[PDB]
Amino acid sequence: EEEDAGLVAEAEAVAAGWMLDFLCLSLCRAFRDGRSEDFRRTRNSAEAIIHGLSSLTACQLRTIYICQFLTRIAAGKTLDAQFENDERITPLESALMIWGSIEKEHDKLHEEIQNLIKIQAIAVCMENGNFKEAEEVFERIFGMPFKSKLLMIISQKDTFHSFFQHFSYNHMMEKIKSYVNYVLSEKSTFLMKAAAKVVESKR
Amino acid sequence: EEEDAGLVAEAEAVAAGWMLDFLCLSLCRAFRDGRSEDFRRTRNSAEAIIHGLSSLTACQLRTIYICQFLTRIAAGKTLDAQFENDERITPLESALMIWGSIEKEHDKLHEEIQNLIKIQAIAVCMENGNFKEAEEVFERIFGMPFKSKLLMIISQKDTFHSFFQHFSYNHMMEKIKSYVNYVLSEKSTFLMKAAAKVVESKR
Ligand SMILES: O=C1CC(I)=CC=N1
Ligand SMILES: O=C1CC(I)=CC=N1
Repeated sequence: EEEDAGLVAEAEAVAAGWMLDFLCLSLCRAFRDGRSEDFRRTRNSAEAIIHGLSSLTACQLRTIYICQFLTRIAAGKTLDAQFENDERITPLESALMIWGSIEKEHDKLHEEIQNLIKIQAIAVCMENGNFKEAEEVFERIFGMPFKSKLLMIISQKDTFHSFFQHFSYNHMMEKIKSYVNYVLSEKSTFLMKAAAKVVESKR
Repeated sequence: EEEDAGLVAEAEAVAAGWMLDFLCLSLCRAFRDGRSEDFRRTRNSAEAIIHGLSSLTACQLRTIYICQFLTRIAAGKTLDAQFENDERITPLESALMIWGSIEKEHDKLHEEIQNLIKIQAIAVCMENGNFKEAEEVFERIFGMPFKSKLLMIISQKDTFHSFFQHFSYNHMMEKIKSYVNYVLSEKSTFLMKAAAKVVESKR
């Protein structure tokens, strides 16, 4: 009699884990394709779904970290976004902490993305005339060896500087898109594959 | 090449329709069992999922109406909730408009629920000392024949009145729970049934 409710709660948990995996994947494809409004709406759906879940596997937790990293990278130019209890931590600094803490291989693409997020954390502060904030951000990032170049640019206050062109926001975005592309190849969820069978069935 | 994106968007739409049906059903069971926080969290999930959808069948739309009716009934004692553009419309009046407009059979249980929502729309106004609001609500509902009894109670200002005991809030709630019980028997969604196979598989 009482085990009937336990049965239902258990099925709701399996189904919610599947919805989480579907939404995490769909958030990755939206970011990769640059569908900004879709990324926003799928983030809202993943957030509500997470509040409905009580248990999580290490793979679901890792996925949640990757999606949090993507949400923060998307808000990297929005210096008004606060993702942590410490209000001084800019959105690109918050993406960088997740990136350097995810259980993933530290390959050359990983290092490249990290160094690009670092330069851009300082660059968006200089881009909005917040020269003192760029210095504060730089202190929390240095506490890579190219810090001598960054510190020299913060003091000079040169906004449209040549260094920020080579290591551009677009370059950081493109290197991150390559990573998202790679993980998706890896990922094939129960939900995506079943719905894709219904689509091929109607062809 | 371009049809590959169309394929993905189509599968995301099928998968989102399945998530909607799962969440609508789970909202119904939470209401029926009186799991209030679960109802709140599942409502938030269904809302976000709906904002991600662009097409809907008449069956999905009807389900959305039933769930909106349940959300408003849950807030029937919350006279501070505004569900429509007209701010004067109390939550129980908003549930009553959906109830009398859903494409469903108008059986004796339907009529009973409607008449119980009507009495309670006036009763929660008298319960909070808003005697003029009960009169205003009564004007928009009458503009059953028992209106002579209701109007006589509004004028007298008798809060803990005998009429409201027979046609109690608990009675309205219980008659609505019977209805929710009945529709669930009807109810088998793709998501609930697949997750329930995984649960039986682990037994
Ligand atoms: O809390 C979260 C979860 C996910 I998935 C994305 C963003 N924030
Ligand atoms: O807009 C909505 C949808 C649903 I399902 C429940 C409540 N509000």
